[PDB]
Amino acid sequence: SLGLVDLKLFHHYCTEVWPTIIAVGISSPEVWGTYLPDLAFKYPFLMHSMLAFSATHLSRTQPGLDDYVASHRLSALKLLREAVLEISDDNTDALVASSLILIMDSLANASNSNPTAWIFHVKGAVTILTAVWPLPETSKFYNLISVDIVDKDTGTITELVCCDDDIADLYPVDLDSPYLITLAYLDKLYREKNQLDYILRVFAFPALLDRTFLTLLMTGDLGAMRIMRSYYKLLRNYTTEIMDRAWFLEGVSQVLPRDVDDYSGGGGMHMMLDFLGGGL
Amino acid sequence: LGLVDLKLFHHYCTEVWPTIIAVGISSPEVWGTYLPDLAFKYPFLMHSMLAFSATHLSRTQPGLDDYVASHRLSALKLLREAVLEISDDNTDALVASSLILIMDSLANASNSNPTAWIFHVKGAVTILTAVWPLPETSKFYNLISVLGEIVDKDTGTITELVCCDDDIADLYPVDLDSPYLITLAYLDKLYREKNQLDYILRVFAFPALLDRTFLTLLMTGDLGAMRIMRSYYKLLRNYTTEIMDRAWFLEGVSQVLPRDVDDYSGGGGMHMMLDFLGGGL
Ligand SMILES: CC(C)[C@@H](C)/C=C/[C@@H](C)[C@H]1CC[C@H]2C3=CC=C4C[C@@H](O)CC[C@]4(C)[C@H]3CC[C@]12C
Ligand SMILES: CC(C)[C@@H](C)/C=C/[C@@H](C)[C@H]1CC[C@H]2C3=CC=C4C[C@@H](O)CC[C@]4(C)[C@H]3CC[C@]12C
Repeated sequence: SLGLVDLKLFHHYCTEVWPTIIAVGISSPEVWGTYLPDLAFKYPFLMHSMLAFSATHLSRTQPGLDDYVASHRLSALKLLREAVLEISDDNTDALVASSLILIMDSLANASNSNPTAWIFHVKGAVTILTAVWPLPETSKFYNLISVDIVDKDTGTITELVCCDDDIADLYPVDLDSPYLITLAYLDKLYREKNQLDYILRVFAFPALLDRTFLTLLMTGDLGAMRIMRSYYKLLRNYTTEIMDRAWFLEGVSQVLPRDVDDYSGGGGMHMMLDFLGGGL
Repeated sequence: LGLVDLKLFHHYCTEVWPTIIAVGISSPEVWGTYLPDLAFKYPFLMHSMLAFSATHLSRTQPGLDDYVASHRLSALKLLREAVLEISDDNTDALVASSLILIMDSLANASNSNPTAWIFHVKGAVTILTAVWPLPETSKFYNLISVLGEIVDKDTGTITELVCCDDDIADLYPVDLDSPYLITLAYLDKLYREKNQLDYILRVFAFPALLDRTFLTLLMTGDLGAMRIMRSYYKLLRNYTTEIMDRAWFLEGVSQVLPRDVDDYSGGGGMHMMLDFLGGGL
């Protein structure tokens, strides 16, 4: 059930929006400019994500679209949360796709805005992504990850270039460690900053933690939490440095504090819970 | 409108207008940027465009017969309502849904179609007639239009032409006092531009850009004017069959345009003329 302004919003995407996605350092003009729009006709959930996104961008020059943005994001979150209950295999790329769009769009819509609303939308997208990962290798979206150096001359990580002084206490780490996988993931992603789709790898990281680590993290374990603070230093610094490059990362410095203790919704432990957790 | 309407606007932008350019038309800026943008300001242009692209998608996807017909009449209705209040701001909107509706009508006239495609074309033509002359500032100005060189410089008369020479010998010498001079020069110049870009659109606009003197003269059934239009008809018909092989929406137009106008499925040649020319005042 749509109007004339939706045709325009979709024209605004195929026309102007997705070139800006490519421009910040994403790959595949074919997925973003061809595959997505086609999938959108099949999955209302991705369609509502795409329209909300392009109306957020249009809000930049055309006035009067604040309710489109708001209303479309909501439908997208709703349809997206309902869609996760029944995951098929033909709707998997469409979910991944709308998840990433909802992330870009929520970071763009973080005016300050509590930040509970933007955080809540991102949460949904993290739960959808967590849900569908791992992706078949058949997925055109199976380059939002990385392959997987750590451990040397004693068979236990002794040094990581990713942060080195941020997890020292943990050093050294056994191959048995539950922290191993994440640390390798995180370090390997870090030595990948000068490459295409880095922004999307950085984006997907919280959803691609192994369940062991994650279930461990939600108990508030200190090692894991220290580990994630390293991811956070990477995310925040990568984001605030490219604000001029990406229109939708603008003002992200104002919504992501330096010290997680300064989280506006509570404490660091609260800032983890607002971002992680699906809905069983 | 709904989701199909969106997929359709999307279809236009991805596959319909590149085929318009491909036939021998210039300015991709008008057909893929200017029009879509105007389509948002003017619902009559919008319906024209969704009907066109659904006609083009109809060739493969089935079930849009309803879509094609619904958007085509609605465009006519608003287009026809829109000629009563022309402005300089909606004039290119009007020109462009005229040519769209013209192409969409040629694509929808069948192996043996009736008078519906023609009805629409008549509407397109009468809009066109009402907005011409376009201001030179219009983007469509060079796209749909275009003297002494037709005259023989040693006799002072139109001793001979290309294109219609055998067809209208009886008319010769044509003096500059004649009311057939502007049309004959226009037709000769139209022939003197075939390999050039936008020829199809010049050929298309010709009936709407006759001067009123000639036209009012033609609607009285005057034999001279009329023989002349038969020359335009030989040119329109002759071009469409060769480029029917190179353009999807001119397919089967020979089945609907007879070599003898006397074989008009609706009447005599004077009826074929009346069903294409004429307006609402
Ligand atoms: C914006 C998109 C990319 C989504 C996916 C990322 C959100 C970030 C801000 C979220 C994802 C995981 C969250 C996260 C996980 C774990 C902890 C450990 C805790 O002791 C302090 C908060 C902290 C560190 C939080 C901070 C906020 C994080 C880093
Ligand atoms: C298809 C689009 C391009 C529209 C504009 C053109 C329609 C054509 C087929 C119409 C336009 C003018 C019509 C036309 C005008 C005048 C006469 C004179 C008459 O004694 C015989 C019919 C005849 C020759 C008709 C035949 C059909 C014509 C040539």
